Amino acid sequence: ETVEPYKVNLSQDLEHQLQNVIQELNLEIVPPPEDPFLPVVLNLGSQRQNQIGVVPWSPPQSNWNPWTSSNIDEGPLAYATPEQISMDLKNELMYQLEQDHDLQAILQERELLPVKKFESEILEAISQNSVIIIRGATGCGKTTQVPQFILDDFIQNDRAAECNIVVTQPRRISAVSVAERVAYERGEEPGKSCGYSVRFESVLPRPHASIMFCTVGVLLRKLEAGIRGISHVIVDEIHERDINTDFLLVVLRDVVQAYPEVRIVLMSATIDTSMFCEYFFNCPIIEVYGRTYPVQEYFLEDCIQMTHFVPPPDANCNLICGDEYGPETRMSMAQLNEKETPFELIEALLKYIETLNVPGAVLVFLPGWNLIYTMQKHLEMNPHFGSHRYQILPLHSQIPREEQRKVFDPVPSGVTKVILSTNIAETSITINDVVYVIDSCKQKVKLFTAHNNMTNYATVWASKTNLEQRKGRAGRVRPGFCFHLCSRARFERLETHMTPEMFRTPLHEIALSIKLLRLGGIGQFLAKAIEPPPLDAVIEAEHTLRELDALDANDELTPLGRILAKLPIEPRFGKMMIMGCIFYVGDAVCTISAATCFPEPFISEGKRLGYVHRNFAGNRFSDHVALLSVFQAWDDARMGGEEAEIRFCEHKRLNMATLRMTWEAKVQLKEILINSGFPEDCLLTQVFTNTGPDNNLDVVISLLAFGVYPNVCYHKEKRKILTTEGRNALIHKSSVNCPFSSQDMKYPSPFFVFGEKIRTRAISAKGMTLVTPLQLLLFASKKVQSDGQIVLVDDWIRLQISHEAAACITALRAAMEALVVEVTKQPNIISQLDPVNEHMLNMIRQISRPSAAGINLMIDY
Ligand SMILES: Nc1ncnc2c1ncn2[C@@H]1O[C@H](COP(=O)(O)OP(=O)(O)O)[C@@H](O)[C@H]1O
Ligand SMILES: [Mg+2]
Repeated sequence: ETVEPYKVNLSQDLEHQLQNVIQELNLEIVPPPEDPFLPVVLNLGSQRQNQIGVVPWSPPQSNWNPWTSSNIDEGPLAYATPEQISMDLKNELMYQLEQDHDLQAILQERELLPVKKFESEILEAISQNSVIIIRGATGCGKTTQVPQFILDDFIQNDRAAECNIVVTQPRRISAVSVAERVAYERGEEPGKSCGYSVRFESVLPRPHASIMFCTVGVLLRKLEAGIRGISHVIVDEIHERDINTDFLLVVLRDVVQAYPEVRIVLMSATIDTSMFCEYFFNCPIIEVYGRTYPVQEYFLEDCIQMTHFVPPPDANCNLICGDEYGPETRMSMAQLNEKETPFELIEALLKYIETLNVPGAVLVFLPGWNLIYTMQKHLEMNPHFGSHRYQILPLHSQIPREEQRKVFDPVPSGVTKVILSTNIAETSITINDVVYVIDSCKQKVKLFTAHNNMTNYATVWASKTNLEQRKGRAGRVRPGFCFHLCSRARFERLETHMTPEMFRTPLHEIALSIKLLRLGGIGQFLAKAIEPPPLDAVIEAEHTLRELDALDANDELTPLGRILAKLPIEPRFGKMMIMGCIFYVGDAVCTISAATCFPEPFISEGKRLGYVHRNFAGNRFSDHVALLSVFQAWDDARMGGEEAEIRFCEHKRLNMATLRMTWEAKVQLKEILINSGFPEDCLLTQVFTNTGPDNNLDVVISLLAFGVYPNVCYHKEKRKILTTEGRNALIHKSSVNCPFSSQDMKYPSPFFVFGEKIRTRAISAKGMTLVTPLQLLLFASKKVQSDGQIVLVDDWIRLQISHEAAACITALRAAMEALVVEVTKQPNIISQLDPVNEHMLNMIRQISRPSAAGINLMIDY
């Protein structure tokens, strides 16, 4: 079935050098076996424990900026008394209201919002109780108004200086957009009374009488200092059950016991909030409601029948169909695959909607950007859905806020607004003048399985709660309609609620947070959660952090673990960054790491890459080198001003926003290493060639192999690769390593590390970089067994290599790990390392070279 052992052509000069270094370091060499039926394993090999602790809290004061977490000295507000600040801010606001007519008009829109009438009740509830829950339908105005109500209360009652609100949002798009919206509602830009703080981007508001919208991750990273100088904490959209939100509620519950002066406000959609109420000591529930219209529901049976639709040529619920429908309806529906969504039926539904002769927008719920793009392309093919008749606007996370705000804009009468949206438009935002809803009844979820390291962006069935919420979006302006694209049988076999993220998400990052914040045991703390995670996930987290040496045997945070907890990326990439610093390639490795948090900068449109994009790869057969190369080129082109940058990006077909955000992310990652004590000169930008000899890039590739482990694969032919599991898989179309057409690629090595192992119809390897066999042994393997002439790597691939070489390379890995520990104890030692460590690093540098494994990337053969 599987392939023969790969020939590894290693020179004796290098084989000796390896043995000499291992001699010099005096590392324990696992000797060869006597009989070849004895596979010998070449692999080689504290503070006191806590119990529990609470995050400290303190209220706002005048000489303290809670967003920058520092004193105010230089400014005039260092001495300024609270009363002065309060009165000045009040007078400023009063003057603005009487002068600005556009602001008056905006305030008048605010007063018509359903939540307005509950202003008094909400404010009293907050003042009387440490914790409250505000429950109400989506579109009432919980998110935008409640923080303002609270702030304007403190302003207008001459105590503006005692008000600092933190507002948490599950999404990045929400934290930014809400801040922009609230600012506009107060006649400001973000920076004055409102601000935002997400990962790798922030606009901090003023120190006094200010609202800070943020993601939960940002807030948690700041809590090691404490919740210093905050009057209110608003946790929004709790019903979505974001894992970080659920986690925060655990922390906040401990806070309100020890510090009952703080105010917590939980805000929720129309769901059963018993859980949350009971969790927070039977806190009050303030109900919020407004204008609602009855919405007529339809299902796939109904939709097919009234459109007379006919398609092309769990159990299948499209086979099941009641006998109060036509024979054509049964026959037609039975041809539809449930695992697909019927794009042509949606097209038909749009055409049916305009025969009703009632003008209004159509909100179409689709799982991900792919099915939005596919639906969008489908429509614009047909001339009927053109500029004269239709305004088709996509709404997902990965488009500029320029285009996102267009969904709220009105349209000329005669044109119908169609929004192709994700679940963002389910409970988090409310698009206006929506009369019709087409619902796919799907969700998009990350399902990660640790055993095989498989990522699945799975399209899954939504809950009854989801379908009811999506149905509710149609009836805010007038009686609406909702077209569910699931069978009436399927509806019955839907779960009532989605699985919360706490049940199905890796917990290693939350585990690091727990230890950073000194909240006690990982298992102990997560047991107190509203709905605790499964045991295996906790064990998996503990296992992951032990492998990295983030935790010691006592499960206490090591110096290395402290750095990984501070870095807002995957811990494994954090460690790779640290290794990069040791090798003086920290900038490149920080660039690689940053880019994992954002979309691909290449605008490929889901196709194979063209000439321009592939050239960036050089002769390295690497998507990561391509990334680094576009950053080198982009940074050069950016020298000549903003317009020169734009032209470069749209000439090279690059997403300029992605490159900018990634750069800024890199700067902040570097910032945190500097503070942790890493020297400046191991994090400098370093020019590199992607074609010629370059040992700096060699090391990056070696370090990349560590980061993405255990994503390794072996090329057979065309696009077929073998995974770690043993199963076969495809090269992703995006890759520079994907054959452009017929001409097969002559890879100098069959081994590739890669970013994601994606589950779809088949196993796909995305973001692929070629590595040599030596790099495989060094950084892209845990377990290796030698019989004398053949080596077995992680019980999936075999190599024909010297025993001594394999054991020496495995010893280097152990030596490097030992140094990483020593370095994290005292990071500044990389400035001047003793000769023996430099000898170890130099040998790894040599092993990272293509020529080390008898490869020459110059001669394409
Ligand atoms: N960017 C925006 N443009 C136009 N209207 C908006 C925008 N953001 C929010 N709104 C409107 O503000 C109102 C309240 O929305 P929001 O505060 O998000 O409600 P909730 O969180 O209670 O569901 C709604 O009518 C919504 O359409
Ligand atoms: Mg809301």
